[PDB]
Amino acid sequence: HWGYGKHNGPEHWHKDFPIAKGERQSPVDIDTHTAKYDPSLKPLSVSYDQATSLRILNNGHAFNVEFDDSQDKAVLKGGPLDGTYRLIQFHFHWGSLDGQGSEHTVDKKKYAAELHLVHWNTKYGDFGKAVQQPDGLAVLGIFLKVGSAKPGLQKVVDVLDSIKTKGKSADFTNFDPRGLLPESLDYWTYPGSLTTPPLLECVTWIVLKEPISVSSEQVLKFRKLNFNGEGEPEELMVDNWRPAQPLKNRQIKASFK
Ligand SMILES: O=C(O)c1cccnc1
Ligand SMILES: [Zn+2]
Repeated sequence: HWGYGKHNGPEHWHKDFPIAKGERQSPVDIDTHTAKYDPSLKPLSVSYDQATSLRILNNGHAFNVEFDDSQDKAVLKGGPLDGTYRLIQFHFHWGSLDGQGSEHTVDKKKYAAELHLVHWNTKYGDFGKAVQQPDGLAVLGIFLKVGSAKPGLQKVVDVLDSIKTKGKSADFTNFDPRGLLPESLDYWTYPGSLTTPPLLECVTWIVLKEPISVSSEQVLKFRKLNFNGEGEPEELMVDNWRPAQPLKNRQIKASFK
């Protein structure tokens, strides 16, 4: 099945998921000079104060920190969105080296990693229904560069040794996702897709302009994870990013000049 290797990587995904070659695939290169400022875009509203994290899981492709999404506890609103989008999980994509790892690029620049906070439109009732809708999801993407440590990330880093291999999960309560956010909520936005199979075209992407800095030690611990299950041959979980896809008939809008 699909993955990030030579024989099952992103260039192969279209054979099982034909939408891989669709009209609104993600990620994309964000050309900052051709994005258009849209003064009518509203400020993002990130309401994470009541977030209830549950657990952290290694799913063989990344690790997800999952949240209780059965009430409006951690929601994204405003910006380009109509309605209320609930946080269900966040995860990262990262590289084998600091010069790569992000999915979106900025003027072709790759960051060391990229955080995805995945939210779904409450009007569709559950995540499964939402991914079937063109406005079903809102993913907040945040770039990571290597520099100073991010204190709010360290609790994630420290639990990774308990979910080294595919299928392992651990309790991960009381984690505050606000500790992963940059100062500025200035953003780019465009319509796109999940960046892993099933690659469904259901996402309003909101990519923050300002990266967060993480330490080399922090991203090194991401790179010690494994794609494989326990007792299978060890393959480090690195370079779990899909490269930029054609923009096609889309315009990236910016909340800022
Ligand atoms: O690509 C993603 O972020 C994704 C794919 C499937 C399910 N949830 C998220
Ligand atoms: Zn992702």
